[PDB]
Amino acid sequence: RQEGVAVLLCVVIAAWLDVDAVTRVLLISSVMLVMIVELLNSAIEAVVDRIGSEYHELSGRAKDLGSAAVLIAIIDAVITWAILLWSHFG
Amino acid sequence: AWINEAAFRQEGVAVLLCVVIAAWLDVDAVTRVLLISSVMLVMIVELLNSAIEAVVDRIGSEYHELSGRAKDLGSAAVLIAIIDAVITWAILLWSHF
Amino acid sequence: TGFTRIIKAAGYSWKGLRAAWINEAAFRQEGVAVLLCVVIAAWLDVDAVTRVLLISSVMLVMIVELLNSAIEAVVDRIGSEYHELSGRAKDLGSAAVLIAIIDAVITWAILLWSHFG
Ligand SMILES: CCCCCCCC/C=C\CCCCCC(=O)OC[C@@H](O)CO
Ligand SMILES: CCCCCCCC/C=C\CCCCCC(=O)OC[C@@H](O)CO
Ligand SMILES: CCCCCCCC/C=C\CCCCCC(=O)OC[C@@H](O)CO
Ligand SMILES: CCCCCCCC/C=C\CCCCCC(=O)OC[C@H](O)CO
Ligand SMILES: CCCCCCCC/C=C\CCCCCC(=O)OC[C@H](O)CO
Ligand SMILES: CCCCCCCC/C=C\CCCCCC(=O)OC[C@H](O)CO
Ligand SMILES: CCCCCCCC/C=C\CCCCCC(=O)OC[C@H](O)CO
Ligand SMILES: CCCCCCCC/C=C\CCCCCC(=O)OC[C@H](O)CO
Ligand SMILES: CCCCCCCC/C=C\CCCCCC(=O)OC[C@H](O)CO
Repeated sequence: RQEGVAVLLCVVIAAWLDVDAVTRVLLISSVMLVMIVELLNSAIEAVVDRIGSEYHELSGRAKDLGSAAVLIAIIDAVITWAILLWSHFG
Repeated sequence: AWINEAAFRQEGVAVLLCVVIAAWLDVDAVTRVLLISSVMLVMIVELLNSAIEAVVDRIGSEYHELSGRAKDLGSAAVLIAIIDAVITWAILLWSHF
Repeated sequence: TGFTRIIKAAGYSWKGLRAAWINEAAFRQEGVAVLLCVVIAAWLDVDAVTRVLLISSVMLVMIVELLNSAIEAVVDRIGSEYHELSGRAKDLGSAAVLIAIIDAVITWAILLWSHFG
């Protein structure tokens, strides 16, 4: 899974950077949050597919809501990394 | 296709306004990240809760105890996320202002 | 109209917490651990950002625990028979819960170390 590669890289970079414990916790948690939301989104998708492969308005609605959740989580991670790194290198 | 709903617009706008306020506050970087992520988590959780509700409704209109339980548990998640946001903002802005 | 939704959702929420509490010792013990951590964090001599990280990390455990149990309830609602996708939904949801918990433990270990070590 190439999401776990993305994670280890983030952990390494956060480890590699010379920041204090708080910053490192925020950098890493924001990435872990994306992982948690992706997994929950995938669980919901699995349930939707369990019900039927045929299209339905509410199946689409479920999947789109789940995907927006993942998107908000990724945006939060980008913002977190941008803010902490700008401040670290200020 | 869901952004055109009174409930999501109201929740979305509150979160958006909080992110905007946080972007303008004179706080340090760690504080700013915490103010922003705590409200974004409210939105994430609310979206996952609506996702689950949609799957429940997909199954049908016949009531089942577990259908009610799924929706209740999703709402409780949102509630905890909201409390966490209030606690985060209160602790950080008491400290600062 | 925006006030009736709050009262309504609040009621669903309480029923969610109540059902989870009544139905499983493990949930009750988790809730005890969470409440303990929040109380402890609230009384520790640490800066405000550390205090928020200690509290929000255990709250996230509770948030993911509840979303996952919501997913379990839907799966069980559909049927009790074995189905690959049913198993997969629960596997993914449980993985998410475990990540939240491990992150909480590590967050607490790091911050309590840095503050004491
Ligand atoms: C600041 C902390 C906020 C909360 C943090 C998360 C805590 C979540 C855990 C538990 C909430 C209470 C659950 C209801 C209690 C309950 O059902 O009692 C049994 C009776 O119902 C029996 O009739
Ligand atoms: C329903 C479950 C509730 C769980 C939480 C119950 C609240 C009590 C929890 C823990 C108490 C143990 C530690 C006490 C030590 C103490 O007196 O320290 C005071 C000083 O540190 C103040 O500076
Ligand atoms: C919801 C009910 C609240 C009831 C609250 C009852 C009082 C609880 C107070 C403190 C909990 C113990 C942990 C903090 C103790 C402390 O300062 O430790 C500093 C270090 O030397 C050791 O970690
Ligand atoms: C949807 C639109 C998003 C567009 C994004 C891509 C474009 C950004 C390109 C270059 C950066 C220019 C230099 C700006 C540096 C910058 O942002 O600095 C922060 C402060 O310096 C912190 O204090
Ligand atoms: C001088 C300092 C001024 C400080 C101004 C503070 C304004 C924000 C207040 C509380 C915390 C954020 C709100 C947390 C709850 C939240 O975002 O709820 C969304 C919807 O209500 C439900 O989706
Ligand atoms: C949720 C809706 C709330 C609606 C009412 C909101 C009222 C305005 C409050 C705060 C704005 C920020 C004010 C402080 C700006 C601030 O800290 O500025 C310092 C430096 O000048 C920055 O460089
Ligand atoms: C979606 C792409 C996001 C791309 C990034 C947008 C982030 C915007 C947030 C806040 C503005 C604050 C800008 C300053 C950030 C920063 O690190 O400031 C040092 C301390 O915040 C105060 O000393
Ligand atoms: C539906 C929402 C329910 C949620 C209810 C929340 C009530 C307020 C909680 C905590 C703030 C008290 C903060 C006062 C003491 C204080 O200054 O704490 C900050 C410090 O800066 C930390 O170090
Ligand atoms: C249902 C919601 C229940 C909410 C439960 C959790 C509430 C945590 C609040 C405060 C902890 C901090 C206590 C005060 C810390 C403190 O002294 O901060 C100021 C100093 O002056 C800074 O130097």
